[PDB]
Amino acid sequence: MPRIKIIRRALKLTQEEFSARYHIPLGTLRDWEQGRSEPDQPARAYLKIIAVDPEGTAAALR
Amino acid sequence: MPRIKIIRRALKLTQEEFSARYHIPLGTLRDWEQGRSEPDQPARAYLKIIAVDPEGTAAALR
Amino acid sequence: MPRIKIIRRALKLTQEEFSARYHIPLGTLRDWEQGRSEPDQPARAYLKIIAVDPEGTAAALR
Amino acid sequence: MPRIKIIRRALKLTQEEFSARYHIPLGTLRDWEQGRSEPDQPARAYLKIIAVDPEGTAAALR
Repeated sequence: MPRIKIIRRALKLTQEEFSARYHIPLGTLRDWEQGRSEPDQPARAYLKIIAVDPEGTAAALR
Repeated sequence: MPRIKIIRRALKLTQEEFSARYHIPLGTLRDWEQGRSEPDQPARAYLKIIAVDPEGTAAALR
Repeated sequence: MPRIKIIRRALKLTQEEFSARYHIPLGTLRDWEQGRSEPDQPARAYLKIIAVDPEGTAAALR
Repeated sequence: MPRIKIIRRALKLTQEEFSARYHIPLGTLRDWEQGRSEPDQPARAYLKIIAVDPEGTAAALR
């Protein structure tokens, strides 16, 4: 399974919640989770930061 | 000036250095800095995290 | 309304059909149609070609 | 070599010319040609249309 889907489920967030908390448009989140497309390089780097620090990342965006 | 260019200069990094440290392909970094295109939503969110924590972000990617 | 939604409805295609015919991942099509994100420069150019020649474009991709 | 670089050289266009004619930001064109990143799905579809009809495509954008 795609890394974003692993990370989101491990944080116990719905797609809607993860989309709003981390500023990833919901359709593209769904594309990534379904294998319809893949995150580009800055997005992969961003997903790694979310994984390392989900709370710090979420707080920085608020 | 574009936010990425502000952030990079404030960190005293060349385009090459910033590109490698933060996993943003060099041509697209240059496009953003020159106003030839603009970062999408996940990229803007990512740039905000870099700005809030440049060292933590860089370390997480290593 | 977003240009892609105009074009798709004018061609009488569902989101699924338009996505498969024109190789635009379905989630991002939905993001564009709902105003959750906007097509980047190559995508806007591509949408203009689809609009000018929907059949020629579709045939070229097959 | 990347498809975009093949297509551009076969059309005898410089990077600048190809960028302006086909509305692909110059830095990202350079990233694609150098293997620093790869075109997403709508961009690949678009490049195929350019390849099939370079003149029709260019004219449609004017």
